Amino acid sequence: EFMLPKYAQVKEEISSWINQGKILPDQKIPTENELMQQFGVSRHTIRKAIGDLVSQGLLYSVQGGGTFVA
Amino acid sequence: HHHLEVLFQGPLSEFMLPKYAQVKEEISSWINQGKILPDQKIPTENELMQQFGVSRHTIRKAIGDLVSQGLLYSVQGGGTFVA
DNA sequence: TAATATTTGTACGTATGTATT
DNA sequence: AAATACATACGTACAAATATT
Repeated sequence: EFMLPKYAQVKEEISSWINQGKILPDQKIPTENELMQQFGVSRHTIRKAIGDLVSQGLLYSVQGGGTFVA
Repeated sequence: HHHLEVLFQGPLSEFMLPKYAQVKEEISSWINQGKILPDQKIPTENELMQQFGVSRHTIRKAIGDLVSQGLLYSVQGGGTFVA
């Protein structure tokens, strides 16, 4: 099957920006609001995707600052 | 004398942890202390909600972090277990 | 065997707090 | 000082997998 939950598709796409070198280490990804409107999903879904990627070390978050390629 | 677990409140400096972090600390203290063994089931999310006096969201954040650490694993419809 | 209940998973809603810009 | 941005945390509903009856 080809189906993945929405947070997993957001994870895959963000991961693809990294890997592919479109976002370099210590560069900022789009804001939560920006990702929400880009994927047409809730803030919770974005935060789940980002939280997963942070847990596996792909990203880090700075409160009030942004989220960045690690 | 069984039932239920306190966690320190906070609207009121540097002794403080967020609720999900306190729940993480307690659950991980059950492991380590051998109160729960590998492949033994921890309480359900609803039991944890009632016993820590927090939302399902907070319980799921705590457990999610601990699974991410490799301390616990989940089977949906089954339960959550000590790794 | 079939149906129902339980339990975790996904997705979203809303409010408020805190750090950075 | 105000606005922006991530963090914490309360809630809802329904899906999917497992357990129970």
